Amino acid sequence: KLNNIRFETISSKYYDDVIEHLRQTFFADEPLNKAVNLTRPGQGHPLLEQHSLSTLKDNVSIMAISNDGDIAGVALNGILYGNTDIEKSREKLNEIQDESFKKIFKLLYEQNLKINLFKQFDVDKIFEIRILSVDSRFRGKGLAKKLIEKSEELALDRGFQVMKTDATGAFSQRVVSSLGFITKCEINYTDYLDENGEQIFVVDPPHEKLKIMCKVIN
Repeated sequence: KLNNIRFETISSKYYDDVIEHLRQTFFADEPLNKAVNLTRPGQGHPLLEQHSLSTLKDNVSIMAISNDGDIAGVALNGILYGNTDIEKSREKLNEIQDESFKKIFKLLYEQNLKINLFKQFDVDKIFEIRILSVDSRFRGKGLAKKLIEKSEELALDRGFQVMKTDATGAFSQRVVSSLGFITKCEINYTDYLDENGEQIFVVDPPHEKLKIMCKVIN
C-alpha cells in the first residue's frame, strides 16, 4: 500500500536496510555518479557506503517506511561544524584512489570554497541534506518533499538555524526551492571543463547545474 507511510529518525537497527536501499535505488542513478560510471545498482561502493554510514551516525536522518516496513525513501542528513579544520578535506581529496570519486569530491569541495555560510549567518553548525532518495515504487506520492519537511522539523527540534544542500540534480533542486531554499552558488555541468575543454561530467537531462542552496529556518 502506497499509503500509511510513516516518518522516523533513522536509528542503527535500520542502517543496513537504508544502505541497501541506497545501493539498490540511489547510488548508480545520481547524476554525477552516473556521469562517471561510479557504480551499478546493488553493487554499491566502499567510499559511498562509508560516507553514508558516517552520515547516518549523526542521528539526524529521516526515513519513510511503508505499511510492510519497506524503506519508501530517505533523507540522509549530516551536521557540518564551523570549527572543522579545512585541511581535512584537502588530505581526504589527495588521499582518494578512486579517480571517478575524486572528480565528484573535487567539484563539491571547489564550489564550497566560494561561500562561507557559517560567517554569512553567524552559526557554528549547519544541518546538511546529503541524500534525498525515493524508491521508484513510491514516486508520485510527494514523499521527497515530505522527507525534507520532516528533516526541517527535526533540525528545528535540535536547535539548528540554517539548512544546506549541495543539490546535483534538478528534481531535488525543485523540491527544496519549493520549500524556501535559496541558491547561493551554482555551476552548469556544461561549463565545468578539463584542461582540454571537454566536460568532466557529461550529465543526462534534465540535470543541468550543481546548486549549493540554503534556508534560514530559525
